[PDB]
Amino acid sequence: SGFRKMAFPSGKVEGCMVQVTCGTTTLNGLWLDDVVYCPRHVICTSEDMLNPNYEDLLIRKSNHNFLVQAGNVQLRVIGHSMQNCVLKLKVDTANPKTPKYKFVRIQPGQTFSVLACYNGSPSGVYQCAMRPNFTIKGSFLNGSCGSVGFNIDYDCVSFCYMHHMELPTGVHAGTDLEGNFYGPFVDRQTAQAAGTDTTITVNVLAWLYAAVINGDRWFLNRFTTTLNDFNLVAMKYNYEPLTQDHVDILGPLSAQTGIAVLDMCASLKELLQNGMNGRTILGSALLEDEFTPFDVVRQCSGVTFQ
Amino acid sequence: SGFRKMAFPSGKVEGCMVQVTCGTTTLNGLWLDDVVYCPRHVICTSEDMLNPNYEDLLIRKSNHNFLVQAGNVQLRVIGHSMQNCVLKLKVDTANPKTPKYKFVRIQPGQTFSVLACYNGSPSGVYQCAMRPNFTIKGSFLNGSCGSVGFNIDYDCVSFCYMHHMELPTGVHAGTDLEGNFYGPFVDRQTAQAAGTDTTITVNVLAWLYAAVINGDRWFLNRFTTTLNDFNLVAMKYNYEPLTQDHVDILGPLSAQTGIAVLDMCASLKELLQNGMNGRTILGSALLEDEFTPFDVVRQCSGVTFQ
Ligand SMILES: *[C@](O)(C(N)=O)[C@H](CC1CCC1)NC(=O)[C@@H]1[C@@H]2[C@H](CN1C(=O)[C@@H](NC(=O)NC(C)(C)C)C(C)(C)C)C2(C)C
Ligand SMILES: *[C@](O)(C(N)=O)[C@H](CC1CCC1)NC(=O)[C@@H]1[C@@H]2[C@H](CN1C(=O)[C@@H](NC(=O)NC(C)(C)C)C(C)(C)C)C2(C)C
Repeated sequence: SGFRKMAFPSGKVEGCMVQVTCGTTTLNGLWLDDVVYCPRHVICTSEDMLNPNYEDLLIRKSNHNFLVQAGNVQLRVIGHSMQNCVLKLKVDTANPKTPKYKFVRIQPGQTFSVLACYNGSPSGVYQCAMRPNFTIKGSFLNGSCGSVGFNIDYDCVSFCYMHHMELPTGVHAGTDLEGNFYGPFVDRQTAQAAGTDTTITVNVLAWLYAAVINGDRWFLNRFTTTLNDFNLVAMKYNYEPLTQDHVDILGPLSAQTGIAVLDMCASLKELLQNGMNGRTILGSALLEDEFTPFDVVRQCSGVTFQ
Repeated sequence: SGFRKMAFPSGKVEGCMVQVTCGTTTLNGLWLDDVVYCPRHVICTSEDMLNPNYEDLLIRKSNHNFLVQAGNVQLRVIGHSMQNCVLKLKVDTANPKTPKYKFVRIQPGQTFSVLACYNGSPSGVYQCAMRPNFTIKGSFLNGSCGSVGFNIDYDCVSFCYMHHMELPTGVHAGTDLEGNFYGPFVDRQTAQAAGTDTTITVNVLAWLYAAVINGDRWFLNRFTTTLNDFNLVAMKYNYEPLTQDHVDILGPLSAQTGIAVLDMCASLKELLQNGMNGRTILGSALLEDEFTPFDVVRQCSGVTFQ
């Protein structure tokens, strides 16, 4: 029993972090096989940031301008290239700690673990969600660039995020491991709009199910509702619309608790219209939306990983 | 920028988890050098739990009754002993992945990372605090026993907790790595009282400092207070008294923000007396007490570990 914001074990990713230096800038790289991946603005100076021409900036860098370093051992770059917003440094030594891995571009509302690193060295791990506006609410300081988000599927690490930049309200933007940004962001220091952040309704429902599984039942009411009627209310409190897929995804949690999804929607409806009047649910005084239905099943049934 | 409930990287602890089986029971062990550590009630059957006599139960176990297993490799027990509530299984193979480590008994209010495991395999990592009543609010299912809490100091893992048991309200009790319980709990299935849980005031203050460092300043008021006057109010909302030590510990956070501790106490005072009126602080609608001043410094300045 119990419910906690839980990250994946980070052992398999720790051995893949190196330190990348180009002239003055130092940040983190991801070393898999004989390739190191890092944000391409490592080739920028502070002034270049306002309006970088990456092609032109890259023209005047040779392999020997890139200092790659795994612990005290020192790797040498035999080739570099730009793939979108990431730089791929080809090195002379395949990582002997390369795990089984994939690169995946995740969808908004999915969650993942971030291993925050500085100078190629792990500092900490936490779980976060891709917000519907394609930002994340992370914890990143200067030097954290190149830190990666990941999931695990048994033995296979799925890399999905690389950290690049911060936006005014302490929210964070980055790319997938192919260098494509999530959202409309670009890697330069010029004013940029993030859209409105909405609440991931299906995640809220899964967390309400986790509450119930852990005996926190007071919000369970006696009403029901329809999917169209719920969405009419959710959309006014800035919530994602619920679809029949979402209902199907919640099936396992609905079947374990004996509470139908539409019944749960009616309880959520009331929580949005009346607030929570001072109680908490699973120790929280807000509705939590950074647990997917999979995260809840995994945590409330004990899925392990190699 | 940003503030997250952050766990230590778990790589160095993952390689120390094994699976321990005795007759019917299977749980987790901690394998360091040639010793495996596990909860001693692994030698119990479901019936023995109501009133185990561990000495007598242990009398009828020999080395070959204990199946220890690291992945697919299979270790053999050449000796067993009971140290308080833990069992120390002497094995024939020193763990080649033993990190530099210590055993520490932590004090209430300190935080640590838990690597929740099942069948000797890491499932996830999260951060928690030793509550003032010597429980933790974790996330543990059947099979999680033997999972360990730890901190890191650069290269040295400090093991501080081993999970044993759950109490009615989904709170958890366990031992240090020498087998002594935290709190007055004993390892048998008989009614047992946990005391009242109080709020760790110095942790709340450090989190308020983290708020301010991250620009969340609305609760900063124009009043001040005295340590005796604050404690008179804190003690009525079930808060730990603040001492001059606590003030000294907060010095680094006070110096970074320019807000004196007593001034911060006056803001906290008002938050306890008026509630937070609907806003949030660092995304939370409750006062958070599971960040030590050290956790805040570490996260808001970027301490890394080997
Ligand atoms: C990494 O590059 C690093 N070296 O660690 C760094 C990390 C961030 C998180 C704390 C600083 N990222 C940048 O410096 C990033 C690079 C320039 C400027 N960057 C920013 O994140 C800036 N944000 C910003 O300009 N935001 C908008 C575009 C105005 C919304 C900072 C002001 C935070 C430095 C580039 C290429 C975007
Ligand atoms: C571990 O032993 C395991 N094998 O994983 C197990 C983990 C807990 C967390 C989910 C079950 N612990 C126990 O089974 C533990 C062992 C018996 C009974 N235990 C309990 O935790 C019981 N709690 C309990 O009796 N609580 C009090 C004492 C009434 C407050 C359960 C009812 C949860 C099984 C012993 C030796 C205490």
